[PDB]
Amino acid sequence: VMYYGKGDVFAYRTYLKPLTGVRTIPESPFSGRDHILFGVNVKISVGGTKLLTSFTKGDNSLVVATDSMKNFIQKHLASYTGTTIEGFLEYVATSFLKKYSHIEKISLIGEEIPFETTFAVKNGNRAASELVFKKSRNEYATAYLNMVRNEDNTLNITEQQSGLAGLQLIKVSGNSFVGFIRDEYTTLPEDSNRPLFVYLNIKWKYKNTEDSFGTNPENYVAAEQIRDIATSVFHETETLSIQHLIYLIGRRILERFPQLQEVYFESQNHTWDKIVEEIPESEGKVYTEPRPPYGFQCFTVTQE
Amino acid sequence: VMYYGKGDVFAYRTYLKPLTGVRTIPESPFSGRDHILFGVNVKISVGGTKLLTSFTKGDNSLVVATDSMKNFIQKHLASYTGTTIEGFLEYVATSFLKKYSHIEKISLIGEEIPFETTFAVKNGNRAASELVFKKSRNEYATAYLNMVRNEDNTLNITEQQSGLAGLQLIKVSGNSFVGFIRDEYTTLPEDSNRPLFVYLNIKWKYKNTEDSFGTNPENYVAAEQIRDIATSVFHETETLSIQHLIYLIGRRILERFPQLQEVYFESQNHTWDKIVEEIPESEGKVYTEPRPPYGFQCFTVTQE
Amino acid sequence: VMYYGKGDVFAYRTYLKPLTGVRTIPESPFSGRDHILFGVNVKISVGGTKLLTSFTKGDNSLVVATDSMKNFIQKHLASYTGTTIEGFLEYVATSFLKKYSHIEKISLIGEEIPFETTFAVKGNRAASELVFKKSRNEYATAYLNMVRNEDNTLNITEQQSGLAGLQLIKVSGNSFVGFIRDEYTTLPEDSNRPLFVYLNIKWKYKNTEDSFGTNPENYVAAEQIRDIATSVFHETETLSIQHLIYLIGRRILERFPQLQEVYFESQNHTWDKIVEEIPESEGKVYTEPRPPYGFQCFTVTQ
Amino acid sequence: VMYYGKGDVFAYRTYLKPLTGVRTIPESPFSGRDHILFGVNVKISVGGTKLLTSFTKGDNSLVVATDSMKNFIQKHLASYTGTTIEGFLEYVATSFLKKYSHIEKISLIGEEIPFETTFAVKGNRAASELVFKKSRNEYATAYLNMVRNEDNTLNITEQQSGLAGLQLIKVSGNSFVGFIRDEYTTLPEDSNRPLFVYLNIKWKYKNTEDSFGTNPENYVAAEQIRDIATSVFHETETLSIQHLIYLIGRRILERFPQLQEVYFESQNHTWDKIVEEIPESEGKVYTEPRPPYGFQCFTVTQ
Ligand SMILES: O=c1[nH]c(=O)c2nn[nH]c2[nH]1
Ligand SMILES: O=c1[nH]c(=O)c2nn[nH]c2[nH]1
Ligand SMILES: O=c1[nH]c(=O)c2nn[nH]c2[nH]1
Ligand SMILES: O=c1[nH]c(=O)c2nn[nH]c2[nH]1
Repeated sequence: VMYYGKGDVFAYRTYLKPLTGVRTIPESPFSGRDHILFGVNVKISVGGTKLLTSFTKGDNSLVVATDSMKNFIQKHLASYTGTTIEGFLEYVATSFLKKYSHIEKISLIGEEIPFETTFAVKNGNRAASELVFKKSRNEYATAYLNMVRNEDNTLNITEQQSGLAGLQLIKVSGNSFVGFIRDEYTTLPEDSNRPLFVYLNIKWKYKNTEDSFGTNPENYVAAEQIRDIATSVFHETETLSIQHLIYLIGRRILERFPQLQEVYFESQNHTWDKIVEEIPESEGKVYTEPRPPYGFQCFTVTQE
Repeated sequence: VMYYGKGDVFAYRTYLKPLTGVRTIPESPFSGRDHILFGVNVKISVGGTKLLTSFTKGDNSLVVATDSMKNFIQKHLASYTGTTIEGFLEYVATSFLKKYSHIEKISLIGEEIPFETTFAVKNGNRAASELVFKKSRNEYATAYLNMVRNEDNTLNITEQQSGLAGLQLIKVSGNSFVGFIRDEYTTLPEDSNRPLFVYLNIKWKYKNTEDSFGTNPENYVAAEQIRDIATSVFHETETLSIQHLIYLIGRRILERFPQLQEVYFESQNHTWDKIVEEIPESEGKVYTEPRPPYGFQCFTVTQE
Repeated sequence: VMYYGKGDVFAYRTYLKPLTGVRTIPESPFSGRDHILFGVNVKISVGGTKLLTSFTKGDNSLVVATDSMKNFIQKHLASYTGTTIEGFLEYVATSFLKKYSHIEKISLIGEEIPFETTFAVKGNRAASELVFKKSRNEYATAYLNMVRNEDNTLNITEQQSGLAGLQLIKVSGNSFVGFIRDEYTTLPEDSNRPLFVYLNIKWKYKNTEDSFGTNPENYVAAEQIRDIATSVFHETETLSIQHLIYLIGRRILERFPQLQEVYFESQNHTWDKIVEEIPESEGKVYTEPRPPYGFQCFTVTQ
Repeated sequence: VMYYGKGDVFAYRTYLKPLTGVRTIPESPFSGRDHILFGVNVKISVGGTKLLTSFTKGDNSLVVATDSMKNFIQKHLASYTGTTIEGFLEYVATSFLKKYSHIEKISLIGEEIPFETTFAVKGNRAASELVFKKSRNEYATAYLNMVRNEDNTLNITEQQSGLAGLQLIKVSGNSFVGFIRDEYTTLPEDSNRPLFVYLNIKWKYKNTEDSFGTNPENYVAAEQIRDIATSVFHETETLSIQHLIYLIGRRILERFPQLQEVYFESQNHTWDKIVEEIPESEGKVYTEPRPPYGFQCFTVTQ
């Protein structure tokens, strides 16, 4: 292994070209992105056999300073004329390999820094502000791209993946976990109605990488729409386990987006412990935080 | 000083009585709370001279175990028939002093664990789910209460405060910071148009503590409404500093809510560093995260 | 309330004047600080009635920029000729009030950023004078409040030193029994628990000048306080955290008669026991509890 | 991809069999572990084609509950008769595959929860056998993957030990010069910087059984790796982080010929210099940089 790079390259751009012309799905009102504020946290990794002596000999002649990579990324956000994080990464990657001919491979991660709208009164009505936004620490979109330089100096994308990270959903009823193995290691009671709390990280891969860029936006798959599929399927489903749930979410995603090749889930179980089961004259209960150990699932659904 | 207690007492209640009948303000659509899910993180502190020997002699005869306080809090959330965190704290406090006659003082903090609604398709339309909610790590409501037992065994509230914590707002334009002291310690340039980014913690105190409880809900001041005042005033104001902004927010709060005695602000400055000032054929710019040192302000506005 | 300031002012200085000549105590090997690397995280807050219109009118005429406060602190760390965080806070506070006549009050917090020695071979193995390890464990703290009086004199109104983030577990020799059992009590009595405490310990001096280090025989080092706490924890068959922190405070006040008080903020993080008995062993297995934690706050006075 | 499991399985055992008889090296005083307190945080992941219908149909018939995996790990820590996290992972993995015939693959991570000795007076000052300090600094790690073959035999396919979270700063004797200067370069060359690195160091054995501790002469302790890194950092006039980690890896492989490779994940956290020159002193003042950090990933092979 031989790579080096720069992480936590925060970059905030105002007035990026808006994303419009997307194709809708029943589960989601998503219709585009205004891009008054477009925030991204980028990580860049680069490799190439010509870098060996920077490790073995202390020779920095072919070292692009990691600080310079930060400058590169931030200056390219200013010149980017596209509309997606996925497209931004392609722009940075192609540009970097063109600039630095001794680099053979580049890997990029971009994570959305999401902002929400806020209310303001002006001119007699209350409406969403075009100026004031709220920083969100909830779920966020992600993108990943790897690009290589070939022997003939052409550049190729070798892997692309988009995602939604940090979605935390609790369904208060309509979930069971029963029928699992009861042996000398089992102390978990069967539960026919639990308040399932899942953390979800959902990643998708396109059949055609061009569709990830937003250039023909009707082919773009938006993290917002993926979120809304997840919440809809969770609601609709009498869940039998998290495994059961995430397969159903993945199937719905692939049905709604035939341009996707596969969808990958990282889920965690954070369901609360029950403290009070019955409340007089109420359907309510009281729960509390569990001990730290958490269940998790890793699972891919493919169009095949 | 002599106190002991329990922190991080998480408690989640389903189907609390809903909060309705509130009085509206222009800056906010807030009209109540459904309370399908009501989450609170409670901290309890207790004191009393009768506790001295638990420290000086190792005598636990009068020690309520901190673990038992956790049970007390969680069981009282199940029996609580009110509609606010402020009212819950009063219920816990009164109940605890009634149970434990050698305790002279109790202090409670309750912090909302907020959940947001999600979309689901069912029966032919998409609508907000009554079952699936999204855990939010953004701003949250707070409450504080201190209660004492007097010589005649009556109980009195000695301080009450409500709040909104963790509000993070960025206004992209329409802010200046100019005209400050320029001396041998000054390297900050004057800026006539900066993207001010503030973190805000806003706390209010009522003229009449009864108004905090929700029993006559038209007198309750909701953290949601306070949030919306903050965003509205930020939008409306050509800010001259954070100090300037927070005074204006506080004045608007006291004007909208004449039942409040005062409002207290803890603000922090997290404004980004500018990297690209001019983008061809655009009003956009690029910014990045600053170094760690952050400005802060602490400021009270009173009805007087 | 009306103040403003700057937080997370990190400042790292190399080769501060060494802290030497400290009175050593039985519990601790501490005898000074080399100060090859001196790291502090400073928070400054200032007030004055003349600041009112910066809030009420947007008038920045009398605003020292918080960014400039950052520069002030970092440049004063470069010119500081003393040997403690406590003395550094006094230097900053006096300098700031002397510079800015419209400021009536200043409050400072300084938190050590601690670095530990590491081994190098140079031959034989010894502590390096160049390579240090950044520690995210316990750290020293200092607090100072200073005011300008009506007669233009300056006065320290509050001073407090401390040790923060000490996390100690004693595997045996601790009990928690005899507490109230009623409808809300589910906790079992335990005659031998592995008490795990977090400790924040703060102390005040009878004479504020003893905090500065200028006469090092009267300086109380956070390193010595740590080693008193572990020594007392070891020696004591504890009956509660309450019981332990009282005895730690008594020992501190006995070792350091120049101190007026010691204040504790403790938390309980004791593990849940999962396996009570292991064939042919003294040992047991435990695991992390649910999040709710007990805490205690207590002052011992000289 | 199809697996599931349990993370943050904390398990604390008292009086594990001590690790003794380790080969000591010049760079490190390490000679074993008392194991009065042994803490590990375990993550388990399992797979098998027979798990498919638990996803596709909601059939829990063949689901070992993740909660039960937690119980499995904690109870096996109570019955473990060995002396390392690496050997504990092997015990859990073999036991789990022997118990659950429908599981084809298991992957384990174990992370040390480290505890440091403290002083007590008992008389004279000495290390306590009862009171320990929880450390949030560097910690040992272990990784193991085991599979069931077509012929029902079990095989370790992957094993890796490590040291995580080592944060080291060298105040002088580091340079970063000679790198590419073009339209995107603003970083100044620096012939004497206080290089601050975070290090995660991982190693693989030629023979997986040397990882278990069963013959302690062949065991490579994370404590020894730490002290090699600080020793090499001290000795080296570094020319980059790249240059440093290569030399640390070379030294590790020379000291431990039983190792097949060492892998590094490094990050740069060097401070920004604020004051270049201090009257009549060697010293300087620095402060924390903006968030973006450099990193390096590199493998050295025996
Ligand atoms: O949904 C669940 N899947 C699981 O595998 C599991 N194990 N314990 N609880 C669980 N819940
Ligand atoms: O709004 C601000 N207030 C301040 O006091 C300040 N100081 N630096 N920047 C600042 N911005
Ligand atoms: O030392 C303790 N003090 C307490 O007050 C307490 N309550 N539960 N456990 C406890 N342990
Ligand atoms: O050691 C370093 N290696 C690098 O690649 C680098 N880039 N900026 N600073 C650096 N320091």
